[PDB]
Amino acid sequence: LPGQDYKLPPAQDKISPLEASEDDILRHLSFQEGRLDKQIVDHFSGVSPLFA
RNA sequence: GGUGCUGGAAGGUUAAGAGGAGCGCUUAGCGUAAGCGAAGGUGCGAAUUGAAGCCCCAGUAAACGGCGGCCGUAAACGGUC
Repeated sequence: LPGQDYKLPPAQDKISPLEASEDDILRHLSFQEGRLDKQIVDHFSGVSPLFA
């Protein structure tokens, strides 16, 4: 609304995918049964399913 | 903003009173005719001065008083008179 304070888009609860770590990237996806692309989607910030 | 109250004349409007230009009426006399006419007297009095007040300028609402309409958008914001 005009005049209202900004609230800022919600946090997706991920980690920064770039300049993260060669180890941080895997210590949190936790692949068990094969939802790999969806795990990349909902565990990384701002990534499309096409990139996964 | 308008009206009241208070303050301010830069500029116009200003009455009575001062002021007297000038213009009529009479005639001692100039005049063949019709008119002109000095000094007085008697009416109209133009310019120039002549305050408050009014137009004006500011403040004052626990002074008088007033605090709107249409169209959208989700009280609030946007467009217009």
